[PDB]
Amino acid sequence: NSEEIINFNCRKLVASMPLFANADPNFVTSMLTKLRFEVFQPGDYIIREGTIGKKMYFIQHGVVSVLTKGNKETKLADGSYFGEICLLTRGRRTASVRADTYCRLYSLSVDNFNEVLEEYPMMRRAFETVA
Repeated sequence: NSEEIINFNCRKLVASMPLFANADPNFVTSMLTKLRFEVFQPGDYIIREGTIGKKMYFIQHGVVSVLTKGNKETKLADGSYFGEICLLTRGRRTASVRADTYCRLYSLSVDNFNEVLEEYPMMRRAFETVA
């Protein structure tokens, strides 16, 4: 996995997720400082089906294609994100995603959230509910 530095004004990108929007600015900031910048090229896979899911990607730019087991394929572009199912399923994800064009993503992980969202008991109580 890549761990490059991130661009400015990524707060809104992270807060694009309803959960992270409900999360306090203090936690979002922490996510940003732990935010991993990953670059991907056409044909590259980001998440594969049957692998342990525990991360989410926000799309800075480019086009990706998400395919879910037994479900209609959906494509995403600049300003979108994926990994909702990845986080939802704590075990092996039943979906995959690959890049259709040159793209760049912002990566957050549950391991990071164990430092962010489990930073305060007040958010630990909620995190226990979060899948």
